[PDB]
Amino acid sequence: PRTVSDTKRAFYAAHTRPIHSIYRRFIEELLVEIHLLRVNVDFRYSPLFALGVVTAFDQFMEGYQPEGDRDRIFHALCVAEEMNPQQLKEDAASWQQYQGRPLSQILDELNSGQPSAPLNSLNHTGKYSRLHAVGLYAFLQELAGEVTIHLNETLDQLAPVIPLPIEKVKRDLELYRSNLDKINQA
Ligand SMILES: [Hg+2]
Repeated sequence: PRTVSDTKRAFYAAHTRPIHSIYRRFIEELLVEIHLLRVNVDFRYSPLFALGVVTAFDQFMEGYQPEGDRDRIFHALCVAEEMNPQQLKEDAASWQQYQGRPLSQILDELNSGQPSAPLNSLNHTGKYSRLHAVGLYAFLQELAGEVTIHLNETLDQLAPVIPLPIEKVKRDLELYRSNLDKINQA
């Protein structure tokens, strides 16, 4: 039964190389965030969570040098959170099968009640995190037809179909996109 302090300690003990100030707050924030999730007893890991973490990390770590340490940092962060970085990476990778598929097909699979894995992750209940929203956003970007042009319209199509809390998703992705647009234009 670990603590935020214990987690920060495990991360810094595993990765004793310098981390630049530009990147260090994002990493600390993500350490705390995942910690708080993973000790909620209703949180249940799934590939949607994996895709979210990989996506958010990859986005804020763009440009990081020395680039070789990006993987050491990912490893240290996973082990600090009592996760297996190989499992998170496999799970993220498992979504690649849907590249180029149309939204109609995905909705058909979800409405059948027997969606393939990891798409079935969208049904599974448990404590919701903004990282689930990030994961969902990464998955939708893979589909044919630029479905995130009108992201909220796409999310309204999913609302009757999946128990993921779509109003929370819509707001989390508005904040995610706002934050990234600011960071990118500074
Ligand atoms: Hg990780």
